Amino acid sequence: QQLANYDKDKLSLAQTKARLL
Amino acid sequence: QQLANYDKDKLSLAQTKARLL
Repeated sequence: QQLANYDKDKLSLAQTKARLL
Repeated sequence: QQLANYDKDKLSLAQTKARLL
């Protein structure tokens, strides 16, 4: 019900941190 | 449980969005 996007959101957050660096 | 990690991920995503902008 809520764990489907748990992976895609985490990955996208990782690449956003990449642009931040 | 994992929902707390989800909430932390959402907060960090918002913070990264603000910092990136």
